[PDB]
Amino acid sequence: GRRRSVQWCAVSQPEATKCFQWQRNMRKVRGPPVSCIKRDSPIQCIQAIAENRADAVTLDGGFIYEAGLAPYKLRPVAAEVYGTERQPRTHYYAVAVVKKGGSFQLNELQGLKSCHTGLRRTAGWNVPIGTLRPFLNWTGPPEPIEAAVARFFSASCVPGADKGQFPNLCRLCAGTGENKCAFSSQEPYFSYSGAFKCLRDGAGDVAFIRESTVFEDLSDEAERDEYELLCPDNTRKPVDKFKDCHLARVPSHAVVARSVNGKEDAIWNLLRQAQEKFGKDKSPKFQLFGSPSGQKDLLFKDSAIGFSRVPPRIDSGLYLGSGYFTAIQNLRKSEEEVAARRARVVWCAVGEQELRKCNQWSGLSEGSVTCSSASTTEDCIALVLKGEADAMSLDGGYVYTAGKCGLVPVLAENYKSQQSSDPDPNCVDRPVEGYLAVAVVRRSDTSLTWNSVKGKKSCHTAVDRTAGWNIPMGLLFNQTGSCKFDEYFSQSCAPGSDPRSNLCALCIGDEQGENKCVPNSNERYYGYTGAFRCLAENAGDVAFVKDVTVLQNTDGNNNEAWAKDLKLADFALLCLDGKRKPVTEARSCHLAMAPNHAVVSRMDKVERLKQVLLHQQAKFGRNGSDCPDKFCLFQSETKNLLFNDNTECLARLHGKTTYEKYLGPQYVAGITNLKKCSTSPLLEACEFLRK
Ligand SMILES: [Cl-]
Ligand SMILES: [Cl-]
Repeated sequence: GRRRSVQWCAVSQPEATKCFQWQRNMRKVRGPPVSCIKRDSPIQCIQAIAENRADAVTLDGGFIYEAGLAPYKLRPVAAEVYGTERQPRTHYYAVAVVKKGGSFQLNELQGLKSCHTGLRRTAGWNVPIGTLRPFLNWTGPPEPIEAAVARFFSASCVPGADKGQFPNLCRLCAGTGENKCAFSSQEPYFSYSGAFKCLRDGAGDVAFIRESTVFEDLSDEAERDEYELLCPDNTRKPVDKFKDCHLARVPSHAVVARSVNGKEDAIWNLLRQAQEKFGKDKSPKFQLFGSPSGQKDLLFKDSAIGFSRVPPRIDSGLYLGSGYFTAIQNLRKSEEEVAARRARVVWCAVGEQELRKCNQWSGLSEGSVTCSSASTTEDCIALVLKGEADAMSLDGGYVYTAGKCGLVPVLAENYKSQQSSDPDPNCVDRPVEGYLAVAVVRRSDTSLTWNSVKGKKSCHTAVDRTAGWNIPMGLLFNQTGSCKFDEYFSQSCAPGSDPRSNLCALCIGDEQGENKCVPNSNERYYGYTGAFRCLAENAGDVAFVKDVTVLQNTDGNNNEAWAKDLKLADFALLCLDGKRKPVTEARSCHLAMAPNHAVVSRMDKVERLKQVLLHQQAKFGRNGSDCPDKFCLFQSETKNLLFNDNTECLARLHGKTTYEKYLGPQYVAGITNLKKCSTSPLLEACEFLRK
């Protein structure tokens, strides 16, 4: 192959015909060319694109899933946009609606009565029943789900269900005579309005519908407070909290392409152009969105009004979201895979050394903890979003991002009250107090102060971390108002930065010079320890770390040759008033306070993760029965792997159960403004998915 044209795949003769029109008109107006191939089915178009016989095709959620699998590995590159300009819909939410009053939760549905939009529909069946799979007592695909579902609810309306085999599923349906349980408007409990009316009517205890149906069928904003949602965390909430309380986010159909040499640029150019010429109400000569009489949704849905470009970080799993993703997954898995995956905790390790420690923990954990790994923190967060991993300990900076992505904090790393402090048997309930971010210098140059730090050489733990980045660059940002972070300092090591930039100039990679500036421990200047090393080995002039870092690495507290001979007295802190103080005085000479690192997860895993963690820490923590004679969760000899080495225990949050509450408005205000200057791939991905 290797042409200039985008080759589109059609799944029908009618579609093929519209494609040829398209091609005709693009050549007419001198826009990017589009060519056409035809197949008999969506999966045939997915094969063709994988095999380079085509480039693009529009798919729904179910086919986006299949397309992401091997041996296809396609990804969404552009989404359909619905609604109107200034009211565009890029998705909706599968929510569970019950009446105001009850106290039963998502986990206590067994025996109740249910209203569904219809058999094998997304919101009404695929998502709810995939979510409830673990409770469902279902052998596996060998036997039909309907049988188990019928054995779970006492009665349901599920339009289209086989009233012969599964009469229970049809009991509450309102159709007359043989139209009872019909997959059609002749059954009043059909589709979104139907199943909701089925709830309103007292027929059912729960309706599995989409968020918009409530405000659309409900005329007054007082009718709606008689209804709430069931959340995956097993709470209830009002109907307008769907953004935070939903079974699934159902995304718009998307154009998919291959992840390797997808021609994504050509495809987007095409769609952008086509949309501007033949988009909605742009030309009587040809209509991108619109089908001839008798036809519907050829190539694109007739209700589309344009396209949104999918951020590059986003693959099929991320596009669909953990709720949707895992529900589809659950419907294909055995009861064994599903019970096992449910009970196990998948930690995400960042880099090879963390994975090694994790795998050690795993081995001792009595099956309750397993490992996955990625090469960056953001890559781990995406694994958790996809349900391929469950948990990890994050810097406050990453807690923010994880939070925008819909993750929640679970427990916090508790540090000792002061550097000088006795053991506290009630650590687990001792409220976190944060730690001090400091700027550390060598003592030699007495002329260096906070006021002369700009234009010098800097050592940072990593981009987007709190003490290493957000705090110092935030401070600098106030004073100068510039978003030119790569110009604050002449040269830096700031892992996670562009390897070309000045920001990576001082980083040294691993022993072979590989992995320069990668934000994991392969980079020897990474993290608290690495940033301090960058200063001690004289690469940088200032290190942005925490106050305990210098302690942990001087006066023989670190074994490594570079650190063994370092004395406390050879380092100073830069105070914001231009003074210099000894490191023992950080309390009165720090940049700012920083929030404790926290363990984050998905809502669905929170309770299980708590239980496993408190157990594991009872065994391997500082008061550990198996620590140190077997294994210590909170030790890595000045390496801070998985957790910070100065963690006393993992402690409860005392209601501070969202990232906003845990970090505080102040902190969140500050990062928010920071992010104006620039953002990360995952941050952009997650704002897209919540747009
Ligand atoms: Cl639906
Ligand atoms: Cl940091």
